[PDB]
Amino acid sequence: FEHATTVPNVPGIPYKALVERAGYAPLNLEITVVSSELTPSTNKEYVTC
Amino acid sequence: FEHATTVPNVPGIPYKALVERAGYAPLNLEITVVSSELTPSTNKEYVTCKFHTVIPSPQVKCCGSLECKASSKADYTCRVFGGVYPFMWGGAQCFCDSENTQLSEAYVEFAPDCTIDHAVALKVHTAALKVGLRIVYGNTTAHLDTFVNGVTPGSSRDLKVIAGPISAAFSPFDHKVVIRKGLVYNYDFPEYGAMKPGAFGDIQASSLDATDIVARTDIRLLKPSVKNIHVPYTQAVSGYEMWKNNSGRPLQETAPFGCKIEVEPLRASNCAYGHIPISIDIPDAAFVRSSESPTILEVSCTVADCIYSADFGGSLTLQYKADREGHCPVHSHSTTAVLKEATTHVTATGSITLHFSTSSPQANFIVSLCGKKTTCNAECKPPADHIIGEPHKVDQEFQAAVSKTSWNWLLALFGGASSLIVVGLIVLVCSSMLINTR
Amino acid sequence: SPTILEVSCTVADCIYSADFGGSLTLQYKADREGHCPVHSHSTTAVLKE
Ligand SMILES: *[C@@H]1O[C@H](CO)[C@@H](O)[C@H](O)[C@H]1NC(C)=O
Repeated sequence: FEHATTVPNVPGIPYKALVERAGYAPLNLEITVVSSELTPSTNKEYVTC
Repeated sequence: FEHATTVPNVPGIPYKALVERAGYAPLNLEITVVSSELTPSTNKEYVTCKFHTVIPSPQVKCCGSLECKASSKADYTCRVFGGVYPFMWGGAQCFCDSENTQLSEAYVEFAPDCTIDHAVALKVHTAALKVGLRIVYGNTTAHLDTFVNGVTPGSSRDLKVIAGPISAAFSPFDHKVVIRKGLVYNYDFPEYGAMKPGAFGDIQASSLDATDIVARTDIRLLKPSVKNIHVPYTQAVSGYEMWKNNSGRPLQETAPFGCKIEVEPLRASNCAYGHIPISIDIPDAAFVRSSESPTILEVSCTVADCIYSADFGGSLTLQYKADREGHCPVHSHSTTAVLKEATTHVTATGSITLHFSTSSPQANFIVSLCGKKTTCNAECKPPADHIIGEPHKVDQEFQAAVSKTSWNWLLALFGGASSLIVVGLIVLVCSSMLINTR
Repeated sequence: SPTILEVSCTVADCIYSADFGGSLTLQYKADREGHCPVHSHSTTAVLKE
């Protein structure tokens, strides 16, 4: 079942929802962002000291 | 007690009814069509296969005449040639220089492999339906094999079941049928003797071992123009092979109503079409008096998560406070929703769950529990899955198939139009009375 | 899935904060014993369980 929702980007804070397919029982679904990783592409120019 | 009802002809899909007999308690009764056989009466017209077209050894008579008589062989073609001079391995075969005579003969016969690779032509008359019925009443099962003509009783002797005529006679077979190796085709074959070369039915016989074989394969015996002894013959192709190359698809793949065709008596099996009126003379011993059935003092139906679907998508709970522990028949009194369970157990108090399948968007049917009737009310959601592997247990109505919200909207708009009409006519009535008074 | 014949929520000592502050009790009657998804259908209040 394709279910689309929106979660916050806060680490922790479980986001809870029900997926409710018609013929079947409501099903719990929570998504938690355990960690996040902004990794930019870095190009090395030089080293100084 | 006699009970007359109408069941669908679909295989499976139990039809459930509640026989109510005065003071003899409600009796559950479900009928399942476990099998169906549409068996027409078939008359064998002929058999056919490839022909062998055997050419006998030529006869030569030199300085003489060699006219030939008629023969009873299948498509016997004989022709006399008067200018021959045959040559075997060893030179000339007779003395006479130019007045020789060769007899060319050519007749067809059944191929050696026609014991399997052959086709049978049948004329098919009207077909009679025979259904296997699993009928359970009370706590007793019964398996019957009933003709659906309308007068023949069932196979079982303890209960009498009479299945009335089908609403619409189907008969998937046309008047002419060809069976080839278990495959059934609706082909318009020629009659016995009204045959044409090249088409299906070049060679015909009553049986494969029959000596009365008739054929009209177009054999032309040409004149021998070579040194060696030869019978130059030309012929049309086998109509069996031509028909086999373009036979199309058999009726095992093109039959309507999901029929499933066999060949040994040539019956169509499990054809879901029409309705069977059925009357059952239930024995009096099956019924029990209403004193021995538990009485439901009060019942309440609460139904949640209803889905109108082919499967049993709805579930309703009956809360009850009866007076004695015992078994009740549970029934749904609508033609749109059907209960899965037909008999439940009843404690002094409690609740029982029941699965039902419906086609209406609204679950506004009446459920009976030892004859005590309650009304359920909910809104049944459309199913999410689109395709299911089992057929629908119920048919689709018009009043049921329109939801209560949509019924409210259409009735509100129609009543608004009618109300403006009524107000207009009332204002004309009042104005006309005022102006004729004045 | 079990079906709920009757449900009613009474909530005591609610307090709007980051912590799960507030206790709502569902009094329920259901025919079959089992396990059940529970959910809050508001984007403002989220359940712990
Ligand atoms: C059929 O037999 C069962 C056996 O469990 C019994 O409970 C039930 O009452 C019987 N039905 C009738 C109609 O007597």
